[PDB]
Amino acid sequence: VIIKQGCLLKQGHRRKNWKVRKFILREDPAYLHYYDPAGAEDPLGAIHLRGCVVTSVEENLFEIITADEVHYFLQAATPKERTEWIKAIQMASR
Ligand SMILES: O=P(O)(O)O[C@@H]1[C@@H](OP(=O)(O)O)[C@H](OP(=O)(O)O)[C@@H](O)[C@H](OP(=O)(O)O)[C@@H]1OP(=O)(O)O
Repeated sequence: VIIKQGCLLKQGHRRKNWKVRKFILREDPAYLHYYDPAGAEDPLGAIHLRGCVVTSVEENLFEIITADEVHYFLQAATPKERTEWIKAIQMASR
């Protein structure tokens, strides 16, 4: 069951550039998979949300810090979309 999907920009870890990715949030277990919007069917990666912390912080930025301390910086297109994503991620992290 897919709780939420949509696109966000995601910042790279070393080079700080922002790329559009499609995100799919699932809840049992809680994963945020992300995919190249124009490319491969296979996911590029997945974020394990159990125990993560998400915070509002370019604008409409927010950050996820996972249980193993990885930081992901994301940017929504509007403040409303940021608010919705943060709320959905928090709920799924429980
Ligand atoms: O090559 P992998 O998939 O191991 O890692 C890349 C990161 O590369 P490095 O670890 O820094 O070598 C990339 O970061 P930089 O390009 O270095 O800024 C990062 O942009 C990659 O993200 P996508 O999967 O394409 O969404 C991707 O990082 P993610 O693990 O997916 O967030």
